[PDB]
Amino acid sequence: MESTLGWSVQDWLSFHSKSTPTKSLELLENLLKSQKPAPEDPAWISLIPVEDLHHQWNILQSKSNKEELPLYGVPIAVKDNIDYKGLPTTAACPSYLYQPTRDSYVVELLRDAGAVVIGKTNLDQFATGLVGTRSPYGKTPCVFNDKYVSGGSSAGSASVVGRGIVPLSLGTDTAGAGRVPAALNNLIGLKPTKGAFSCRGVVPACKSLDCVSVFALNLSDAEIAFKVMNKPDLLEDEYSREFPKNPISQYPKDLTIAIPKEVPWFGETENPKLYTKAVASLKNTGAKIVVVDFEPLLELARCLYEGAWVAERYCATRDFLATNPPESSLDETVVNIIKGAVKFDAADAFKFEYKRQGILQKVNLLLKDIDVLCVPTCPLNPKLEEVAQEPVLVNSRQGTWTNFVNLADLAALAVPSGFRSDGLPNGITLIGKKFSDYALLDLAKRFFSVAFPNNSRTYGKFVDRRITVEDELDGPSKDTLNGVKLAVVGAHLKGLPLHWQLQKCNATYLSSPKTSNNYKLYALPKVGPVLKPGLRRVNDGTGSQIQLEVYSVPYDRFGDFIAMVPEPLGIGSVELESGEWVKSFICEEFGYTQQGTVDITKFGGFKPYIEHIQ
Amino acid sequence: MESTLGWSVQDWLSFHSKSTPTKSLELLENLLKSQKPAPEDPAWISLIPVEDLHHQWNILQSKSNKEELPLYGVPIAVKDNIDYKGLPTTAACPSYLYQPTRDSYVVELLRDAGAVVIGKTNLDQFATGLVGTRSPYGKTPCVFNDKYVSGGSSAGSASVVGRGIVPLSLGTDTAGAGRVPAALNNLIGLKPTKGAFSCRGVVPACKSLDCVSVFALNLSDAEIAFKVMNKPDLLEDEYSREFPKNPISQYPKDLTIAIPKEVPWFGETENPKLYTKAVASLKNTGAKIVVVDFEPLLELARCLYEGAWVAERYCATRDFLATNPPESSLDETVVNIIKGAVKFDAADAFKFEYKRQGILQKVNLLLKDIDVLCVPTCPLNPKLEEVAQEPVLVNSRQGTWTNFVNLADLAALAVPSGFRSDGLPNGITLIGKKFSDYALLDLAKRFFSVAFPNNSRTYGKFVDRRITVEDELDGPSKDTLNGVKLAVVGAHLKGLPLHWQLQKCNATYLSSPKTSNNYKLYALPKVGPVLKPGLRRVNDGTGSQIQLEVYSVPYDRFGDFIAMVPEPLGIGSVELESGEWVKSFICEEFGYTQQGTVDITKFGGFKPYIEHIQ
Repeated sequence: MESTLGWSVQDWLSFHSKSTPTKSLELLENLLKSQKPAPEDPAWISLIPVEDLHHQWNILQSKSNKEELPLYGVPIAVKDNIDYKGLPTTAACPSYLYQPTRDSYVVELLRDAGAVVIGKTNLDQFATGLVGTRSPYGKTPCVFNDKYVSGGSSAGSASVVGRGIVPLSLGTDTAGAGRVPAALNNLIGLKPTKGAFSCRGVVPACKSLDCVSVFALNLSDAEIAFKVMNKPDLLEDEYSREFPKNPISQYPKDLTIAIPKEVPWFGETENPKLYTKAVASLKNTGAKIVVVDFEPLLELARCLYEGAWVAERYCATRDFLATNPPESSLDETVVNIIKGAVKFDAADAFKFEYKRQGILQKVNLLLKDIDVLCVPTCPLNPKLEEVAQEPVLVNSRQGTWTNFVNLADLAALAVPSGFRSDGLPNGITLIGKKFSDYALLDLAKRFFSVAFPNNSRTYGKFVDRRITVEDELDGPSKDTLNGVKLAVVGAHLKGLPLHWQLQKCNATYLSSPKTSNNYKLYALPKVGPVLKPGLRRVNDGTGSQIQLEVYSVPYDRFGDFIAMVPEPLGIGSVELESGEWVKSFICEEFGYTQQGTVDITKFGGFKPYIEHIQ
Repeated sequence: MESTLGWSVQDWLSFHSKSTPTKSLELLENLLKSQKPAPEDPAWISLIPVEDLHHQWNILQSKSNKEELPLYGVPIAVKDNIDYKGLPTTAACPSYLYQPTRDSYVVELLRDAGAVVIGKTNLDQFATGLVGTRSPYGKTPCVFNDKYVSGGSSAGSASVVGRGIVPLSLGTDTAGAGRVPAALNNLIGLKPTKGAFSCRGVVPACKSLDCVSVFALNLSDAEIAFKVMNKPDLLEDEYSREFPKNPISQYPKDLTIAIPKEVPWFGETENPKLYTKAVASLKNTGAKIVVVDFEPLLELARCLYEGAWVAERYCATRDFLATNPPESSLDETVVNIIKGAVKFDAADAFKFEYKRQGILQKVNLLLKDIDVLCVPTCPLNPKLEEVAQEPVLVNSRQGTWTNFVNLADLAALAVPSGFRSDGLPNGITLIGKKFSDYALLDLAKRFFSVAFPNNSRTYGKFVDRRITVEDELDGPSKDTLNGVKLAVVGAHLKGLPLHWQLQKCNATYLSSPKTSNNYKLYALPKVGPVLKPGLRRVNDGTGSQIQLEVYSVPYDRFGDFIAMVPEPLGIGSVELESGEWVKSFICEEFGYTQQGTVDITKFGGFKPYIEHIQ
């Protein structure tokens, strides 16, 4: 009838828009029928019954402003880690199987945004691994080549978006499980700033470090997902934390990107090529690339390995393990790992925590200079064979670049970097300070325009298709501003010499209105190398309207900005064509009174004027 | 010659400034000699031998700013918990004795600022207790009466400062040891924001909760000590953290002060009479007292008794106990409290941390609303023999207000509230948010001037002496500032109706310059109930000089300020008498052109014209 495989969020929406509440249930009805559970498709642990689909779809029908839910009837998958009321939760352990009577906060949000859950996706037992092989439900393969591992622990979620069954899936990520699988499947892996997404209704692994995460095929959809799940939840998740107002949206073009001085590849020879390339590619966005000694960070990861954090896993599972459940239910590697906790007492937990904080001091000194870390997502693309032969060594290696991110409270975005000779994908992860998530998205779009020029970027398994438009970003929503509505008229307008002064203060554009009928404009005598105007409210009726640009300037930032404003300009209030009043550039009478003040009200705004003695 | 007993820091300083080095030294020697170690004075574990005094004195004399040193030649004591290189550190356990190479940073900062260490003071063993009695070296009495307990664990430090022996002492505070001994000895106990004062070179107890603290006879001395010790030490104390720029120096006159709904006294009859009177004096300062459910805070405190924090003590101390050490050198209650930690898995420790985090989510919501908490410092004035009956009960009742402050990351100040009919002191601890230390000191001063009207405040044992000038405050020094220099000319002046807007944005007064003679001042048409002026710069030589006050407004808070500036005023710039420019209130043309404007230039400033107009 049609083919859904590889449809973006947008694709799915526009279909549903020009189609009907039965014909678009048809498409979902048999997308669901085309899927297999169990051992037959190792990617899916359970699928929704056909009747559950109907039920979700009914509720989607009560919703009254349908063509506004940013995710209306978009199918999605969820690590069998994260509760959904419709299906059981397992954590890739058949005997751990419980039924939640309530959605995950995060599922609940996406359902409210109009999404349809399709089934619980397969993971490394108890989210413990970066391979994707450590599950009794089966070994999920890389979407490109069945000799190859999918990555873990979010194995099924990466696989199912990778072959485009679904445009979005959820994973979790403590130490790489939402990053490593992006690389191996040519996907986008967003590891949100910690605490931004709630973990209510997700089974605890390392609670104090855990994050729900998202796989998509493009920046576009990753953003949509992130906007929908970045929601507080304080009283029901002990590690939730509200995002601040005025989140940055875009780094400066010459932002500082650190790359590591020592890069271990462990024998790999293809992956270093793609990395080297990626860096050069950043250089040509105009980023300042600086080579940094990552020792403190690798010190921080050695904590995770030597410390008692394993005991978090133990804390979460020890009652169940005392149940002494059937052995064919447990992955021995996972169980063994988790029981390492027994050797650590309360005092050791603290001793290691002291060490964690010590290293954080160093780590915080390093990051103060730097905006973004660029890191290979992972050294290897392991074969199923290699991890069977080395079930541990391979796992550690895949943890090289991912382990420190959560312990240092950073945000990260795993993004594709091209293809090795053998036709398999790898990538880089961009790591930013907390709350930088929209800016990471933005920086990735900027890296894509260089590294896959024109529109050559590929997605998931679809090596023969091209992103045109699906890597575009909304940026943060208006909901998130809390600034001063300030109007500009001169050097601060788009393109004019001082518009940077607005960007340095993460000013956000609002609109281009005109002043009311009350105003006059003047070129003041050129002192510096920039020519500047100067508004004037004068009411002997003789005033027309001047062309304005209005920007929200974040409250905590306005000082930074007004420090740059010299005599005889200032910030007062100008009345708009709207009758509304708004903070704005004004001028001491003195300024427009000097010799060589040209009246410029004639020309409508400052724009025309500064181009005709030009 | 005269008696040193009860001398302020300033007493010490003005003697040295009017005396010869030799004569000063004599006074220090005499002082030193009049002291007796333990057991004959239970307060002192060790005194410096005369040759260390000389050695200290000499290092002082080597300095070429010696007079400009805020603590020049002031004697101080330090808890036998805190390293001074000239004496042994004990933690009040004879067999723990060791002899440090270097000073603890905090003592090193005191020394650099001129302090002379006279000796190490007695504590509850390993700083475990709120009573002062858990010590092999002796049971230190309340400086007011022999049959009463000094309070712990900083027991010595409160004795010597209470007896006017030394104007400043160092203690530590995990769950009340900097606070309870102040209430009980009529002292000021400053417990700073976590991480403000370094913990390098102090023996850990609950390392993730430890603060070094300060006792003093008066606010002024506490502030001075604070300013010297509040310095970052990130690379050598993994819990050290720098104060940000622009710390608040004063709460608004009408700040919110929370008190508890339910206030347990455990059969105390005297103490509640003091607490109620303290509450009333604070109502009398203009404060808004709110009755708050303290349940969440009390949940956090019983997190510490029930939880695995006691394992931090074990952590600090297990190697030492393994070396099966002499029985007689140990306090059995103490070692039992500590050995109680072996019950706890790493995984239990995390479980308790999850809970702690959950309670904090509730605490931080409860507190956003509030500026300060007012709490009885401690319910009881325990007698020595009451403690010998109840070596555990009394301890924990004394903990009913102290146990949540550090777990929640708060600042605190234990301050005196008067005397119970039987002649004993108690008081009030004021609890503020992180980095609020300066404003807490100022609030205490405000409290005093109502609680102890026309200079009738007592200090230490000195029931017959009167605080004249020593509770006065410098506020934070100017190098803590980072703001926009802003001139005001009108209703924002000191004493005028809109001045509150500068305090509410945490503005700091700089000075009172005039403009250059290029200025006119106008009283704008009275519209609201608040009259307003406007500056006009004019070139034509017809200007004059107008009074201003110039403030520093944190860059941080300037948006909040400008947001309250309406049409026709603005913020631009003023040239000062000095030729310097400086942000200033300015005014639209349209402002001083309106029907009803008065030229007010002849008055040389807004204030003279308001008083004339009356």
